[PDB]
Amino acid sequence: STGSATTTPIDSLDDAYITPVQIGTPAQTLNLDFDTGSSDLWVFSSETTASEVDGQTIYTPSKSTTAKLLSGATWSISYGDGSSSSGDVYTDTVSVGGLTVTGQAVESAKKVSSSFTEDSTIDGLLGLAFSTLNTVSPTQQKTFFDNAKASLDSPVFTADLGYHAPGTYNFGFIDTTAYTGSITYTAVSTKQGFWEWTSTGYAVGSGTFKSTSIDGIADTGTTLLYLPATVVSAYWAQVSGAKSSSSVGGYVFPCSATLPSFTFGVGSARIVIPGDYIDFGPISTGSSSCFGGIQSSAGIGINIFGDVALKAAFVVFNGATTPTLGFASK
Ligand SMILES: CN(C)c1cccc2cccc(N(C)C)c12
Ligand SMILES: [Cl-]
Ligand SMILES: [Cl-]
Repeated sequence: STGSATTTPIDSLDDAYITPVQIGTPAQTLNLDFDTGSSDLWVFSSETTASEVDGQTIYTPSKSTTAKLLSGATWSISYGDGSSSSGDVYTDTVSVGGLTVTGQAVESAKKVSSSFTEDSTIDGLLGLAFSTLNTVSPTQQKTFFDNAKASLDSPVFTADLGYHAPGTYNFGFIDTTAYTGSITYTAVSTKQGFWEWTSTGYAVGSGTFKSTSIDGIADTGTTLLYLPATVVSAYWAQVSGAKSSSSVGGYVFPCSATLPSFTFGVGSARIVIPGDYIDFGPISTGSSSCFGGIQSSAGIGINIFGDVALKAAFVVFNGATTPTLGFASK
């Protein structure tokens, strides 16, 4: 089998991407944030504290003839950005772009943190990291990809995120028309539950490529590109007027600037992020200071190849017996 669904930026800045997902019988369509950096499929629901729902579409398990409460099961998650959610668990039928898993764990939120409430466009998350990170207790549950993998034509999914435009998540096949050149595959460590790989280096604009190993995760659920302080300093040093701002929380630059591209290495291959992809607009409404899309990971403990990086590439999440990651230009 295969599945294919269109993913769309939630706003003008590509802060996140949402993909329609069908849950239950009859189908309830919710727009979920596909997150290769986590492993829980959780949704706003008829059980979510009413004060914490503000425009999201909710899953109502009582209206699904295939929903079954998973007895005694609870979940609770906290994300790197400080947001949080928790609740109980059902199993139900879940379909993405024509691909169906029966008995998928659907984590129904009883509580969400303020940032989730404040984002009316995201009805929940669909985690696509490794199931070892799933938070359901006392019996850990599998991700949608893990449950679907054996049925797929090929045990892979692909992320093809658009810049200010729609894109595609495919399951079970590689669309050879969706990229230029070849796909370069690179090793993955699953030891921390992430799609963790080692970039071979970077360049800033037309500058000399620096060969250096950068360990990081491919995370579609993180907006920005978080890299070591030395690398980020070298990038922003090329932007007239750019500075690290303690009050704003990262590197900012004059909105009148044209940004240089950023290249990262994948083996011997190179992925070029256009400079415009690094502009995240005014720091506050009407400001002429703009927020940078490349920021330091120093306060994280891991580098994060988030949407800024991933949207510049066609990305293969290869769930073969030994997982690997593939990147192609596009
Ligand atoms: C541009 N923008 C909205 C931002 C401005 C100031 C600080 C930010 C910190 C993290 C993430 C942001 N996003 C891009 C959503 C920030
Ligand atoms: Cl199917
Ligand atoms: Cl190299």
